Amino acid sequence: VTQTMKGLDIQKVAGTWYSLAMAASDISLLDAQSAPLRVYVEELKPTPEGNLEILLQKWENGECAQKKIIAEKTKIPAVFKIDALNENKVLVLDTDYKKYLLFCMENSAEPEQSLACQCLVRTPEVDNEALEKFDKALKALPMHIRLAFNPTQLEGQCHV
Ligand SMILES: [Cl-]
Ligand SMILES: [N+]
Ligand SMILES: [N+]
Ligand SMILES: [N+]
Ligand SMILES: [N+]
Ligand SMILES: [N+]
Ligand SMILES: [N+]
Ligand SMILES: [N+]
Ligand SMILES: [N+]
Ligand code: NA
Repeated sequence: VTQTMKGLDIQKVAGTWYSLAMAASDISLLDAQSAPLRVYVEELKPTPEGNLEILLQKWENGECAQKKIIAEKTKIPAVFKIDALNENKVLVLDTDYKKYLLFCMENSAEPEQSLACQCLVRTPEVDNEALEKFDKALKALPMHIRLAFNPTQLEGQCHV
């Protein structure tokens, strides 16, 4: 049920990103700042072997904490394997490289109980084109929670 970006060129995604919007299949995955998938991307770091480090922040004990997820390449440039956040896959749905990137995380063993997707932007501003693409990509996905952040939140501590 999940699109992939064909021919993703990972080298072109390196840098800071901001989580502009996120949505999940289960409310509890994103409900409250403590939710397990309430993670805010800070940076994408493609590696020399073509794997991807995903640097995130999350609230922990009243502080914005860092978490690094190692995502390992597969035969499809846009799909990476992980072992974090109870997930086992990262899918890059679409990117223009220069402005936005859409991705989802899930666990193959139960996507309906694990799907979370994000709209990332390079600059901490609302990009309505990117949000339109995100919402279109998600149109037929079974999301039950959706959040979209404003520039103050993007400049805040862990999106507050
Ligand atoms: Cl957690
Ligand atoms: N490239
Ligand atoms: N759910
Ligand atoms: N919250
Ligand atoms: N990959
Ligand atoms: N996992
Ligand atoms: N697109
Ligand atoms: N591009
Ligand atoms: N926009
Ligand atoms: Na980087």
